[PDB]
Amino acid sequence: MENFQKVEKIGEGTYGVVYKARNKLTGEVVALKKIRTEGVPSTAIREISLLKELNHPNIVKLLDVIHTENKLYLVFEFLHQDLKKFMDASALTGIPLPLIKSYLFQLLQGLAFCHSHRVLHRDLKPQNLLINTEGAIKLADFGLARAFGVPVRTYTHEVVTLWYRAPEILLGCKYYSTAVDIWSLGCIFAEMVTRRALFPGDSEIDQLFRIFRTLGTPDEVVWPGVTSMPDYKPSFPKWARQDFSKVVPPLDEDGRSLLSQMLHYDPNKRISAKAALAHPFFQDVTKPVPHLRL
Ligand SMILES: NC(=O)c1cc([N+](=O)[O-])c(N2CCC(N)CC2)cc1NCc1cnc(N)nc1
Repeated sequence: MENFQKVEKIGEGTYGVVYKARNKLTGEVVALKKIRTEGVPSTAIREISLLKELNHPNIVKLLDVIHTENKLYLVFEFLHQDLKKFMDASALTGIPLPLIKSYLFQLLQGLAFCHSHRVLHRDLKPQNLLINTEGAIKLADFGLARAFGVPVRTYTHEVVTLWYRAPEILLGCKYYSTAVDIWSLGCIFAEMVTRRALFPGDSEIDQLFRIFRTLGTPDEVVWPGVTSMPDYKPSFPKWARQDFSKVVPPLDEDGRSLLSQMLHYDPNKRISAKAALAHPFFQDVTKPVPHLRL
């Protein structure tokens, strides 16, 4: 990559290292990602290349896909900060509600766009939601989970987080619907409000039981077909459902209503991104600018 001048390391992703770099010919500043492999499957190349046309203001733009010397490089639009770092930096006082609302509204717009084109993300987390000084937030890595799969550990052996994984995935479902992304965004929404992760599991069963302890152990009444799922066991403990007023205080009733619909157990009934954009919670939405010291 002598076409790019490395400025500095941004971090370590799931599949490889990420660098901030400058296009020596156009002066463009970008994010360069190296991806895991005896030559890279051809099926993955075709799938990823189609993503170059999935353009929207709330989706991080894929500039180029380069396969050479059996290595894979993805060139992306560059943004200065990610939501995980912003949340940590905002721990003492918390992110103001008008900004939490603006970010959720924008994220739902990005999901509605991708979902209308039959593309899901499958592994949303604060670390892949990027922000700028203008008040915008964008979703990164849409479509990569399908092409490469989601591993148990990263290329550096770090544990891939389970905190935002939908229950149907944990129970062994073979086919994923767009509902899996709505679940993840709901968990992220709750974390911005309370300043603590909603379901911080440290194993697949710990993650599932934390969900059950808060929302109640699911049954055929709320989730038709749950007892027939691949990893369901009749021996699961039976916990009672808790009140949202206790789960996400001090969020108002419009906010609690919307979150409850984003965390519905049955994937077929969970609210869609398009329907969520019309929820009363967004009646007074605005576009504030965050305080960023770069
Ligand atoms: N497209 C991008 O500009 C971008 C891409 C990735 N990525 O390709 O993953 C990324 N992460 C790397 C792996 C980390 N575990 C999570 C965040 C961060 C980005 N930008 C925000 C940012 C810029 N600079 C610094 N120092 N920190 C954050």
